[PDB]
Amino acid sequence: PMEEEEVETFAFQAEIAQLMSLIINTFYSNKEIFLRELISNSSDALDKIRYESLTDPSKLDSGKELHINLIPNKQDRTLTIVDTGIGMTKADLINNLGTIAKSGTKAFMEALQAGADISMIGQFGVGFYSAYLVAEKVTVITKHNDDEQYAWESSAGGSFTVRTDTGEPMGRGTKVILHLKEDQTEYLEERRIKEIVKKHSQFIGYPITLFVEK
Ligand SMILES: COc1c(C)cnc(Cn2cnc3c(Cl)nc(N)nc32)c1C
Ligand SMILES: [Mg+2]
Ligand SMILES: [Mg+2]
Repeated sequence: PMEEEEVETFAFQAEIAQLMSLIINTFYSNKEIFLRELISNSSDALDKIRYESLTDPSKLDSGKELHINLIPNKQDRTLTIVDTGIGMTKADLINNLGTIAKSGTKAFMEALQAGADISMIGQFGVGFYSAYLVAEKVTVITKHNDDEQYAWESSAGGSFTVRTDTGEPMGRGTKVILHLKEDQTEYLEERRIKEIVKKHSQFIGYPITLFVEK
């Protein structure tokens, strides 16, 4: 039907849709780097809210805790990365994030078509899109102090959606929910997540807590 006035559909910027298709279809085995890139993004988000609060302590009224949580769910086949950083506004989700990423995306594609491999995506500032190395659908729940709670979602293919979230309020931060591909379930294992974290994302300025399944 798609007669839901609460859900809006947008097309990715041409360069970004291209990058996503390239990431999805390239044969690349070193997929674990996706978790490092997302943990780096959360650390950046937490640095920003911590820095803003030095001049305005009321920015932490929405939560003093500053941490990162990793939550595998074997039943739903999802790996969720939660942080209490600055969050994202509606403008960020629709306009600003893609605009700021245009230049880095183009450059990254040149590097790839030259020699560089996918693991350097973070050097171009577009590491988030490495999530689709392992995820067929990505759902992002976010809350910025200056806006409402929103839900961003995309299964690639050139389009993404944005709606006002109706679920549990978070207070402030971001939840990245990775709906994992059938053959990428190794990233729901506790020993595997530990290895990847200790490898790269290890000197992070905030506590990283792994939720073990029951
Ligand atoms: C909506 O999904 C994203 C898109 C399409 C592009 N980049 C980022 C990374 N990213 C940007 N700001 C972010 C903040 Cl405040 N936090 C986190 N954890 N990631 C962020 C995200 C999450
Ligand atoms: Mg595609
Ligand atoms: Mg906690």
